[PDB]
Amino acid sequence: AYTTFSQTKNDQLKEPMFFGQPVNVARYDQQKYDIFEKLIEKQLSFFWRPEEVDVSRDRIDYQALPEHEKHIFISNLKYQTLLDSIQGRSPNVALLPLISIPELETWVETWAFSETIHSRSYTHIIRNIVNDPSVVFDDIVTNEQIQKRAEGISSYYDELIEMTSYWHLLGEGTHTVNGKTVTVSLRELKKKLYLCLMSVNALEAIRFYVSFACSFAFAERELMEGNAKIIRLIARDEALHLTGTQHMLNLLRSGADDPEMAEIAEECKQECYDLFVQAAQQEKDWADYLFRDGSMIGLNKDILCQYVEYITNIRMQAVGLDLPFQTRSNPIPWINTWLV
Amino acid sequence: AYTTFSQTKNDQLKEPMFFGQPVNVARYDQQKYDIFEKLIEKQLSFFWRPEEVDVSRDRIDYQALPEHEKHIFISNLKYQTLLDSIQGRSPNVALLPLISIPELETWVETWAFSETIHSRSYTHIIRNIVNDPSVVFDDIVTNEQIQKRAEGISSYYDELIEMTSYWHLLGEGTHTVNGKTVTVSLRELKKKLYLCLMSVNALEAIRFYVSFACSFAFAERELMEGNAKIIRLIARDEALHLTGTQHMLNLLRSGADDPEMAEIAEECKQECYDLFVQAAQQEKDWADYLFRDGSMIGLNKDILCQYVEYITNIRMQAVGLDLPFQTRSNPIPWINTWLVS
Ligand SMILES: [Hg+2]
Ligand SMILES: [Hg+2]
Ligand SMILES: [Hg+2]
Ligand SMILES: [Hg+2]
Ligand SMILES: [Hg+2]
Ligand SMILES: [Hg+2]
Ligand SMILES: [Hg+2]
Ligand SMILES: [Hg+2]
Ligand SMILES: [Hg+2]
Ligand SMILES: [Hg+2]
Ligand SMILES: [Hg+2]
Ligand SMILES: [Hg+2]
Ligand SMILES: [Hg+2]
Ligand SMILES: [Hg+2]
Ligand SMILES: [Mn+2]
Ligand SMILES: [Mn+2]
Ligand SMILES: [Mn+2]
Ligand SMILES: [Mn+2]
Repeated sequence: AYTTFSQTKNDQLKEPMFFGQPVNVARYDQQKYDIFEKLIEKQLSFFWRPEEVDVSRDRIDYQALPEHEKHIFISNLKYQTLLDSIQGRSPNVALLPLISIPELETWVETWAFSETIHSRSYTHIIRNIVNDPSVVFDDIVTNEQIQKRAEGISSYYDELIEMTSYWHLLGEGTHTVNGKTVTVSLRELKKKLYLCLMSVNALEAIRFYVSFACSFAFAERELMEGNAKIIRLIARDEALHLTGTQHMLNLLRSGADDPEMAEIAEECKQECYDLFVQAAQQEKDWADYLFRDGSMIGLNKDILCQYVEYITNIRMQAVGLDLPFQTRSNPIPWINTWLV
Repeated sequence: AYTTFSQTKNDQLKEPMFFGQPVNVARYDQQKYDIFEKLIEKQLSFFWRPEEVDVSRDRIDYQALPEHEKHIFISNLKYQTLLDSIQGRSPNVALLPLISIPELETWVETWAFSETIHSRSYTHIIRNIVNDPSVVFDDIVTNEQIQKRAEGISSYYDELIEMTSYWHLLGEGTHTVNGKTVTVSLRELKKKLYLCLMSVNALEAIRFYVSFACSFAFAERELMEGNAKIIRLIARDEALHLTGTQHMLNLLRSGADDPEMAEIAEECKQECYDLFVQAAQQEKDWADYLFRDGSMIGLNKDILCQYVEYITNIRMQAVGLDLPFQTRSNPIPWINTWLVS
C-alpha cells in the first residue's frame, strides 16, 4: 500500500512526520519543521571527499605502533566501519518508507548518503595502512566481540522493516497467513519505529563518540593524523545526525506531531531508558577485548568506562530521560580539542 | 528475510548484482564491477549546490514571455520536478533491498542522493520565478497531462516493491493470505526488476532528455539562463545515471552475472520494446499538447517528435533492442552545446 508517488493532492504541512501519506512532490519552499531543512543545508555545506585526505604518513605511523596499540587502533576502526556500513543503508531501507513530510524524507536520504562517505573514508584509511584490507573487512563480519558489542542494532532495524512490510501489504487487522494468525497493529508499529529512533539516537550519540575518543587518543600522541582529520570530519557529521534524531524524538514527545506518538513516547519511557542502559553496558564490555593485549597511557578500561557514563548521562538528559549514572566531570577533557 | 547486516562471511566479488546475500560490510577497495565505483567517484566529483546559481534574471524573462511560452516552460519544469521527486526516493526504496554487491548499493544511494539535489534546484528556480510556489507545486500531483505523460512510472516501482515484500516475508511458493492464494515466484520478481530497470533507463535516458531540449531552447534565445545553468548540471548528472542503468541492464542480459536474468531478458524482448515505444509515444503526446496554444522559437511539435525518435533509437540500441524509428541524424544538434558529456 506503499507508493512512490501518492496521487492525492495533500497539504504536506499537516501530515505527521511518520505514517501519514507517502510524500509525492519533493519541495523545499516550506516545511512543517524547518529544523530538517536546516540540517540538510548544513550537511551539504559540510560535503567532503575522503580520498583527498592525506593518509600517506599513517602507514609509517601505524606499522611503528607496538602490537597492542595496532590492536586497539584497528579493533576500533573495524567497529566504526561496521556501524557506518549499517547506517549507510538502514535509514533508507527502514525509515524512508514511513516518512510523510518532504523535509524529513530528504534529510534521511542525505544523512544516509553522508554515512556512505564515512564508509568510503574507512576504506581509504584501511587500504593505506595494511597490506591486505580483506583480512580487516572479513573480520568485521566474523569477529564475535565486534558483533557482541553491536548486538541489537541490525535486529531492531530488521524487525521494523518486516513489520512495515506486513503493514503496507496487509493493512491493520488480524490476518491468516499460511494458516498462522498474524496481527498488524499500527500502534505497535509506531512503537517499533519510535524505539528504533531512540536506538539510533544511542548509536550516534554514544557508541560513535566512544569510538571517536579511542581514535583521538592516537591523535593526542601526534600519530595517525590522516585518520584524525577524517574522524574529525566524521564527528562533525555525526553531531548533525544526532541533532536530527534528538529533534525527531523531542518533537514526537511534545504532542505537536502525531498525538499517538506523544502517548507512546510517555508509555514506552522505561524501554527508552533500558535501551540506553544496555548500550552503555555493551560499550563497557568491549573494553575487555579492546585492551586484551595491554592498554595505553590515558586510555584503558577504567577511563573508557568513566567516559561512557559521562556521555550517556548527557545524551539521555537531552531527550528527557532520567540519568542512570553518578554525575561526573568529563574524564577526558582533551577530547574537546578534536570535537570543535 | 532481508537483513541490514548479513552475518555470513561471503565473497562479495562472487555475489550477483541482485537477489544474492544482502550486503554486510560496505568496502570500496575491490569490486566485482568497477563501473559502479567509477560512477560513485565521478558523481561525487560533480557535487554542486543549486543556491550557488544565480537565477535573479529568470523572473523578468519568464514574465515577459508570451503566455503560451510561459505554459511550455512551466509545464516542462513541473514534469522535471515530478520525475526527480520519484527518482529521489525510488531507487533507494525499490532497489536497495535487492542489491547484493557493495559498489552497486552505494552507487544507488549516491545516485538517489544526487536526485534530491535536483529536486532542491527546482525549488530554487520556482521560488525565484513565481510569487507563490504553491501554485506550481500543487499542480504537479493532479495535473492531468503530467499524470498522462508519466503514467506508469510509479506503478513499475510500486509493483516491484510489493512483490519484493512478499518475497522477503514468505519466500518462494504458493501461499494463502486471508482466503486467497498468493504465489511468489523468484523468476517473476527477476522479471519485474528487469522491466523496472529498463523503465528507469527510459526515464533518465529519454524522458529527461526531451525535457532538456525544451529548457535549452530558451537558453539558446538567451532567456531563462539561471534555469539553463541548473539544467546543464542536472544533465551532466543524468548522463552518469543512464550510464549506470545501461551497464546494469547489459550485465544482466549478457548472462555474465545471473544466467537466469539472461534468459529472462531474451524472454521479454518484445514487451521491453513495446514499453520503450510507449514511453516515446507519451513524450510525443506531451509535445503535441504543449505546442497547441502555439509554437516556440526554435522548437515545435514536429521537431520535438523527431528528437524523441532520434534519442529513443540511440538508447534502445545501447541496451540491445531493435530500432523502432527511421534513422536520422540529430534534428537539433545545437543541443549538444548544453549537453556536456
Ligand atoms: Hg533502529
Ligand atoms: Hg575510547
Ligand atoms: Hg522515551
Ligand atoms: Hg565507570
Ligand atoms: Hg526500477
Ligand atoms: Hg521502475
Ligand atoms: Hg519539451
Ligand atoms: Hg520549451
Ligand atoms: Hg523538447
Ligand atoms: Hg523485458
Ligand atoms: Hg521475461
Ligand atoms: Hg530486453
Ligand atoms: Hg523496456
Ligand atoms: Hg515522435
Ligand atoms: Mn557515520
Ligand atoms: Mn551518523
Ligand atoms: Mn535528476
Ligand atoms: Mn537521474
